[PDB]
Amino acid sequence: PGISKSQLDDIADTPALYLWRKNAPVDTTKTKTLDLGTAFHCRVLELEEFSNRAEEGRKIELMYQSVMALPLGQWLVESAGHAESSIYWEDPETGILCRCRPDKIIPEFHWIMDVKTTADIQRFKTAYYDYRYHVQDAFYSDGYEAQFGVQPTFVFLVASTTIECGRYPVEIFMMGEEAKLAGQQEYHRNLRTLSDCLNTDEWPAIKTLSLPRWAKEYA
Amino acid sequence: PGISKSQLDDIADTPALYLWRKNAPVDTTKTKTLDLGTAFHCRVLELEEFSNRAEEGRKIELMYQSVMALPLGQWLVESAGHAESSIYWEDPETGILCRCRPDKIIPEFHWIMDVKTTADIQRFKTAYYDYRYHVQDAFYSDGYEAQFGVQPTFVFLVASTTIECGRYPVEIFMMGEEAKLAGQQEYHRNLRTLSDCLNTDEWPAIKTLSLPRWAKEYA
Amino acid sequence: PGISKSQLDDIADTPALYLWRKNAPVDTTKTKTLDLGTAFHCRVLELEEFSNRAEEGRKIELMYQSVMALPLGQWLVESAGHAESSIYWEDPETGILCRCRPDKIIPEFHWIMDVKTTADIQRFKTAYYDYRYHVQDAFYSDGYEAQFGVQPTFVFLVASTTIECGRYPVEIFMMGEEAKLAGQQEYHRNLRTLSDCLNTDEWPAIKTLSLPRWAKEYA
Amino acid sequence: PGISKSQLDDIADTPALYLWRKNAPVDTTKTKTLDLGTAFHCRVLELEEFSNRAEEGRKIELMYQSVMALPLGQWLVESAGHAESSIYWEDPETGILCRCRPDKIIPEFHWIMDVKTTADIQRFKTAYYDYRYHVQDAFYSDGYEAQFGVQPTFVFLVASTTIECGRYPVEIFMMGEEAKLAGQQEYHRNLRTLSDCLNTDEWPAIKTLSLPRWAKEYA
Repeated sequence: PGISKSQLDDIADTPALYLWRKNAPVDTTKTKTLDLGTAFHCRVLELEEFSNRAEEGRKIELMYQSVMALPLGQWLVESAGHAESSIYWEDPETGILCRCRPDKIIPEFHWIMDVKTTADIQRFKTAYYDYRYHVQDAFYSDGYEAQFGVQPTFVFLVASTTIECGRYPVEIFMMGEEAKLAGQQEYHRNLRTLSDCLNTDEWPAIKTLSLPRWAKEYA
Repeated sequence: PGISKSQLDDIADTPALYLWRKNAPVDTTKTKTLDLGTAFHCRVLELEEFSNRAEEGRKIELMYQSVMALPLGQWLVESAGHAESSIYWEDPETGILCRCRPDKIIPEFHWIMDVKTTADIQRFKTAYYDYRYHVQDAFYSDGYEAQFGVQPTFVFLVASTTIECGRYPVEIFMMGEEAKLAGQQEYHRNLRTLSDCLNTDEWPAIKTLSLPRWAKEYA
Repeated sequence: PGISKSQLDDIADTPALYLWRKNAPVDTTKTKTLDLGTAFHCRVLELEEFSNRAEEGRKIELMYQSVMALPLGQWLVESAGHAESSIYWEDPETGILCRCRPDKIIPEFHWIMDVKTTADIQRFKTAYYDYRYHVQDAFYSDGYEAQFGVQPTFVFLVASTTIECGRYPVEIFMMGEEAKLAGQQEYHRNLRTLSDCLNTDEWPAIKTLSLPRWAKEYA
Repeated sequence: PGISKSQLDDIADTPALYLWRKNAPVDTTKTKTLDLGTAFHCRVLELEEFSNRAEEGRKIELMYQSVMALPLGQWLVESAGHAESSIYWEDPETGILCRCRPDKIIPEFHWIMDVKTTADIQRFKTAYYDYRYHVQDAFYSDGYEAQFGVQPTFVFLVASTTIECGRYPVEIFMMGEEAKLAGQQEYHRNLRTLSDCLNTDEWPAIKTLSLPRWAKEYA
């Protein structure tokens, strides 16, 4: 297949951990049903397919009814567009094949939405960064434009699985220019580093450590 | 009805979340009795009505007996005044109708008290800010004066639902000039932003994000 | 009785909370046996009386055997001295009567020890400050000298009720000159404020609040 | 025996706690089986001896299979070398006898690996410092060179006992020049302080405290 964002996340850590992923055995024993977001993700998107695949099945129906509340979100879930459609493109600079498959893509006005669920909508507002959700904006937006004509509107639709004051809050987030850019420079920086490993068949694994700030080694 | 503080809190977040509130269905299933503060709130204020509406009913009686201890608080609960009385007024600048209903209002000396309960009286001293309790001072004080003659004394009566060293501590807090002001500028700023949405029927929902401080994107 | 350190801790917070203490009813229902330190405190000090007043009674014996390990501590528990002996004195400046009763006082070399127990010996090293244990040094040391001739050696004997790597660590701490002083200025500052309330029969209860650092009200 | 790193860690805290260790009775009652790392540590190293000494015995097999994934790690576990081999040497400066026994030592290319397990591979990246794992690099590397010819490559092999996204991540860490050095200066500084106690038979136990940063005693 191609290089997804989930991949550039591995090279980001350490080039080696990239091919590690594609080997380390998993413990096939999904015991928690915690992927309620995976469920929500399907409810919101594939509405029929949803009925397929506890006393929690009520939350999912309540949450979904919550995003239908705020207009901008209701518009997103509705409108006219495609869902899991994949997108492929060669990165101009590295010539590498990239792949990203936007949760929902509204053709008419070039809008890309991405469903995500959390426990703290407030925490999100700063957490996203460590999930590299800005690199996920830059990366889909770049692959999108570079295949459909122009940079789309990337909008994160976040929903909470932790009722607050009687309801389940929802929030539509968009990446700020300063960050959208940082993300674009990150994946390219990632792509280049991935390109070396290929041609020069070497994938460093050693993560070098450096004294922390509180290090008494300098007050 | 009018625009409460609880409303300007929504526009504060995002103009959209304001009309969201007035639509998102709640999960009518109050299972926790955790609103002991809601109870306390009634014990302290509506003394008779309280007997109406577990092995916890003892705490509520103990707490209430704790605020009767420190003089200033005992004075507050006693004295002569009205309780849930609503207050209405048009904001001079926006002409919008505002509403706020002070927990207890002592006419004689223009004192407004507001019962609140927490787990850390120490945490409160800095937490209040994220609950926008300063905007709740400015907003009641402004609506009060602007309807009774002069700015009252706003005093938060906080009580803990987490015994410490044998008792349940209570604390009367008042907003400091620097903060009381910040709160007054916030709600006005909120009101104005609310006034746009009305006349210009548009309510932005997209919350734009910005790189966090620790962002390696600049060391 | 007199004014203990535990009292100046109340006036420190708010003059009112001082006379609050002496009124707020307690919930006489000691259900936890958690005061294992209260126990330890007796084991280490009143060795016989200890046998008086679960599967935990083994820890207390193990801990006590741990402080007997490091020499300085074993010396402390042994040596020749008095225990709960109270000490009384008028504060030269305020003329107020002060009282403090050192856990163990070794006459021969003027050593005052104070048994204390915690969960993190590492946390202590910075936590003490919020317990005002430095004001407890200054206050006992001052009352001591001012009654026995000279400033003693104040040493905190801390023990953990949370085994680590197979044992229960113990640590003898002493207050650093910079802090010992800060503590001495605090209690005096406390004493003076206590002296006003007496002569001017007024005890403010209102704790004025001030915007926190992260207050967006200034970036 | 000699002075291990685990010892210089005690003198580091307080010279006394060093001889404390060698006296404080332990509570021989290993009830938790939590030393799964101790197990892992044996699985990875002593492969046969492992079969000797629950529904968790599957994780250990899964983890071990995870480090075999990333090449650099698989190389480490394989290759040709000795395991628990001890190493002894006199510290040139203090003349003291030092001892350190590297988990795995690959002779051919002078590589020293050290198996360690954690809950947060991300936390490690900054936590190590408080475990003094940099002093454990400097100390083994110094004893190694100073006995085999040259400074080896010290590599920490960390593994998580907390599945993430379906697998158990592994990470090979190496100490950065800045830190490797800080560690070397620490143990020497430790050794010297240990040398005093010996010749001058005195072992201070009192840990002097100093006001914390947030100390209102200076804003």
